[PDB]
Amino acid sequence: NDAAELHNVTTDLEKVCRQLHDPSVGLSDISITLFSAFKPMLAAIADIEHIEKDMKHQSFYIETKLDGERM
DNA sequence: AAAACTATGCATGCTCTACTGCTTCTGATCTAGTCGACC
Ligand SMILES: *OP(=O)(O)OC[C@H]1O[C@@H](n2cnc3c(N)ncnc32)[C@H](O)[C@@H]1O
Ligand SMILES: [Mg+2]
Repeated sequence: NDAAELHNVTTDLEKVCRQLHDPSVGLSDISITLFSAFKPMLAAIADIEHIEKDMKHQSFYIETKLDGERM
C-alpha cells in the first residue's frame, strides 16, 4: 500500500522490498533520512495571467533560474 | 744401377659460419564512433 511513498524518500529498491515484505505490516512514519536520496521537488509551468490565483492571493517569492545540474 | 718406402703439394667433397633480400608480427599513432548522465 505504501511503497511509492517509501521509494520517493529512499530511491532504493532493496529497502522498499525488505522493509515492506509483509503487506499487513506497514511503516509508521516515512521521511527524508540522512544518506538516502530523495526525489527532488519539481516545478510546473505558469501562465502569467493567473499567477496570483496560483499563489492564493498572497505574497510570493521570485528568484532566478540557474542553468546547471541539480544536486 | 734398380726397386721400395715416405714427404709434400694439390684436387676433391662435405660441413659450418656471415650477409643480403622477402615475408610476417608487433607496436605506435590517428581517426571515427558509442555510451552515461545532465540539461
Ligand atoms: O525545466 P525544468 O523542469 O528542468 O526546471 C526545473 C529545474 O530548474 C532548476 N532550477 C534552477 N534554479 C532553481 C530554483 N531556484 N528552484 C528550483 N529549481 C531550480 C533545477 O535543476 C530544477 O530541477
Ligand atoms: Mg537546468
